[PDB]
Order: sequence, then C-alpha cells, then structure tokens
Amino acid sequence: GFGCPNNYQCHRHCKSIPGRCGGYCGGWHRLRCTCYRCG
Repeated sequence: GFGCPNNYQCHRHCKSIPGRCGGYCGGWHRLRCTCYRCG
C-alpha cells in the first residue's frame, strides 16, 4: 500500500503526513509505509 515497495511513492505518503520527514516500505510484507518524525 502507499505505493510500496516503491521508495518515492512511500516517501511521498510520509511527506503529506503531518509531523514527519521521510519513510520507507516495511512492516507488512514490505508493503506498509513506515514514516519517522522529523527532528
């Protein structure tokens, strides 16, 4: 989902999410987009 395991599509989803900076496809069969909070 969220354009996985594509890094560009997964990163685009993390960018639209508020309180984040980047992300990656991993968690559920490399299909979930895991984004981290920007420091």
